[PDB]
Order: sequence, then structure tokens, then C-alpha cells
Amino acid sequence: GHPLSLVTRPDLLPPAIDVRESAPGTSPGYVFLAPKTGDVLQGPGTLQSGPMIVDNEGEPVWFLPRGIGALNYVTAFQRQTYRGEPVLTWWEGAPLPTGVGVGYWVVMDQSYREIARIRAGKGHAGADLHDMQITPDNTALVLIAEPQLHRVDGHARLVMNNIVQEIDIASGTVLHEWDSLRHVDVDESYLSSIPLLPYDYVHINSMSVDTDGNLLLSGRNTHAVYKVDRHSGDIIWRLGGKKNDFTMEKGASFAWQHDVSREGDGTLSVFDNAAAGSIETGGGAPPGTVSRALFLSVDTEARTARVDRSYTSPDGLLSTSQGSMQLLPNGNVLVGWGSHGYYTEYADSGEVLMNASFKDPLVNSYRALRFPWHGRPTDSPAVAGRAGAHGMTVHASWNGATEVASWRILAGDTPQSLSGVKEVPKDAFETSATVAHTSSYVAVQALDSTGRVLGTSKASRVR
Ligand SMILES: [Mg+2]
Ligand SMILES: [Mg+2]
Repeated sequence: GHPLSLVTRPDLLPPAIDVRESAPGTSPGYVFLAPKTGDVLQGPGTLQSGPMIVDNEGEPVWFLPRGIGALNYVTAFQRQTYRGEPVLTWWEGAPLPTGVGVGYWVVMDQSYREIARIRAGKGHAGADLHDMQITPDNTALVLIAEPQLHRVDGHARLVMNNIVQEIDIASGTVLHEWDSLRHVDVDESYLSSIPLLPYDYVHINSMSVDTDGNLLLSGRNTHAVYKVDRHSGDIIWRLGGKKNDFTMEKGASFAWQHDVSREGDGTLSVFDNAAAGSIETGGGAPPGTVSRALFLSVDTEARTARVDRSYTSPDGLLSTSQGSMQLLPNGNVLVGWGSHGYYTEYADSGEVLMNASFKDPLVNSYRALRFPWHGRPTDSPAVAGRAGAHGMTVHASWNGATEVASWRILAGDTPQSLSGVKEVPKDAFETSATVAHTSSYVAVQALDSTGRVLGTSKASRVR
């Protein structure tokens, strides 16, 4: 059971989260999630989906119920930077039965207003859902996944081509385009053939910029990371896979991986699912295999790779798809367990600091990522007053507000004769408070930690 019931916001039913552990040293800031449920037919009836920012207790801070099952599927929510400003980004669109999506990426500023929409170049239906990254030059790496007739074993075969476009965000112009079928051979795939589906031979699911400005592309179904020349498109090297360029130390190989990036300590992070579904692979996976969040010491001059350090779930999870990892500024590591609706923050030493899961066991998030966030909502707090036997309860919330520390409660016989009766700390998304004297109207003011008024609700008739 996940639905959170809110007196002030009957329209918001955010999924509940169970935080089973929260030692001190957990990082500040917020966890960014896009809760979803896979069922096309029943999804909308069991879950309100959309981007969600929660605190270290699992309480929502902002929730935008934008997702509609598989009608408007929302995923891959995070914070990025555009023109030096913090922005929110996610994908919304149509998930297709072939395993890819057709949609676009929303860009929203700190006041929760849409400032741009990042689309695949014209001549394509839209962009796939597995990643989009805003580069230091304010261009977007976008992925297009489309079926294409290709010669596979002398006999033509429908294959899922992956095209990576670099898009100037302000203008929408395509600056660069990289076509996987022109560079990566279909026989590099580990994927078992699934009858009557396009052969999803590479399945790019992460695109990022390395320190030299070239691209790093994670190919799930080739088990490989491609470094690609930013300008020529030539493959610079292959890490992993059937044409591996690197000498791998014991334990450094990954499989069916996600979320690859260059990290500030010089390592390359790889979420190593270590397994996929039974059909897409040969059959089941070896008993006892688990997923790991992996930091690789990759020496590209010597073409060697070894494990610097890794982190596994305290719950023994094997995630057959999705997932994420993030190195945080204090040295902590946050891991989202993908197909499993869990996320875990560790100290560098590997000690579990925070472990959480969706209360509903069918809900998960593609990624779970932590960022500072300062919301600047442009609406007002919502309020509600409920008369009781010997008093009344006042409820207050302000979706998107991050700086509310306290609530001042106002009450009076008329909207124009409200007076301050009480101040209480904020202790939830929606905070409740009881007051002895029941009045006819109420309002609330949100106060920051210095006591300054951030916003005021409308007057609300008690009920
Ligand atoms: Mg070579
Ligand atoms: Mg990552």
C-alpha cells in the first residue's frame, strides 16, 4: 500500500517509501525518483506516477503526477545544469513493446516551469527513454532507437538501430549524429534471439562526456562501453564485450550493465546488473549472482581495467534491468536497484547508511539520484481546517517548497480577521496541528529557518 492521503491536496497520491535504515552521515540534499509500475492495463489504477523529490525519510518534497501508466510514461528524472542553472529533466512519451520509447525530454527550472523541450531531430518519431545528458556546452546527447532491416547471417533481419544525436538545446539543431549499425557489428551482441521482435542488439542506455570531451556509450546487450570521437564518430575503444580492447583483472568484467560515467576520483562507474531476463540471455543466471555498483580503475593508455571498489545490496538483489550509481561529494555512494524498487546509500568504506524501498512491491524507479535542490514555487501553500470534538486540526503543505522550516497558523471569524494562533515545525510533506479554539476560517504562512515568511495560503473555511 503506497497511497499517501493528503487533506490539503486530494489530487496528490504519491507512492509511500519505507526507509529501513538511516545512520548519520547520509548526505544532505534530496533523492530524485520517477516511480512507475510496469503493468500497461492496470498501471493507472494502482499508481500515480511522475517525477518525485523526497527527503532522507522518504517524505515527498515535490511530486508532479504527470505520468499516466503507459499513456504518458515518465522516467529518468534527475537534476542537470543548463546555462549554469540547476534544472529538472525527465522523459515522457510512449513505451513501445519492442523495449524502447518514443518521446521527448522536459526541462524545468527551479520555479517548476518548463523552459525547454529536447526532441530528437526531425525525420525521427522521437527520442528513446534510456538517457539524455546536458553537456557542458548546453547541447543534449539524445538516443533514437528504431527498427531497421539489416543483413544478419546472410539473411536480412530486423534490428533495433541506436542513433546518438547531439542537439543544440536552444535551437533544436542536430550538430552530430552517430549510427550504431555503422560502427558496432550485430554479432557483437550477447542477446538471444526473441522471435518476432526487432533484434535489440546493442541497446545503448547511458551517454556521457569523458574528461577529454569524447563520448562514453553504455551498450547493455553487447556488455560493452564504447568511447566515441566527439567529432568523427569513430570508436576510440571498446571496454568489455566480444571485442574487448582492455586486459581485465579478475572480477572487473561486467554484463548487461547500466549508468556509466567518468567520476571525479578518476574511476569509471558502472552499474553492473550482472544479469538480464531469462529469455534475453540463454536461460536463468548462476545461483547466487547479485548486482553491484562498480568503480573501475581504467588505464586507457595501458588498456587495463581492475576493480577499485564495489558495493552490493544488503538485501541480496539481482536487478535484471535498470539501475544507477552515483559518487557523492562527501565520498558516499548512492545506488538505485533498478527493477527492484530499492535504493541504498553507503559510506565509502561500504557501510550501509540508508536503505529504502517503495512500500508497494510493484513500484520501482529507473534511477535513484541525490542532488541539492532549492525550489522557488510560484503558487501558495495549501491549507485545510477540520473541526473536531473539542477543537480543530489545521493541515498545511506547499508542493515544491524546500526551505519551509515552520508553519504559522492563522485563524479568525472572517478571511479579513485572521490572527496568528500558533507556530509549529514542519515535520512532513503535509503537517498537521491542533488548536484548542475552533474558528470559522484559517490560513497558514510558511516560514524559513530564520523566521521569514516565504508564502501565505488563501483563507479557507473550516470544515
Ligand atoms: Mg581499436
Ligand atoms: Mg551514475
